[PDB]
Amino acid sequence: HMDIKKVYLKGQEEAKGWNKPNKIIIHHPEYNGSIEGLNDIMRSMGFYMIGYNFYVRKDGTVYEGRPVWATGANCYGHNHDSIGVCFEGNYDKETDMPQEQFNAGVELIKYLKSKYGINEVNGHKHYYNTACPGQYFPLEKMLSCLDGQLQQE
Ligand SMILES: N[C@@H](CCC(=O)O)C(=O)O
Ligand code: NA
Ligand SMILES: [Zn+2]
Repeated sequence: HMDIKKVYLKGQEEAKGWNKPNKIIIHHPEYNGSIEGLNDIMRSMGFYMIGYNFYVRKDGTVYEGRPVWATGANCYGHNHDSIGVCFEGNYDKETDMPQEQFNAGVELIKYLKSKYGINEVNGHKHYYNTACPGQYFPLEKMLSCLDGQLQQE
């Protein structure tokens, strides 16, 4: 399977709780930089570690964040039923997702759909009063790549 990079995240020793995911929730953080930076930023605002389970970089590199076995902090009301996938950038201002990042996102979500037997994938905005993952995020195109069987519909 694809390379999922494993790095030490301050706070990951405090992972606890439970999660039975039946959905994948797509996010942006309005942030460019390393997963370590994002982890440290979220630890400054009441998270023990990064709220997201995976981070997909502009160059298509994928990092493991919060363990999926642990209680999540990616979406209010969905901490025990979801996988949070974050895409590097600010897609409320950035008009163009690099194709390397888009393809890595589809690869990761297909792999997770396979491992967890998950149907439902959508933007944060589907589940909560937010613009996340941003007005310019190619969300319908990405969901199109994930539902190939729809071409025979
Ligand atoms: N510190 C908790 C979140 C608590 C909260 O958001 O109120 C966590 O990182 O899982
Ligand atoms: Na880690
Ligand atoms: Zn979000």
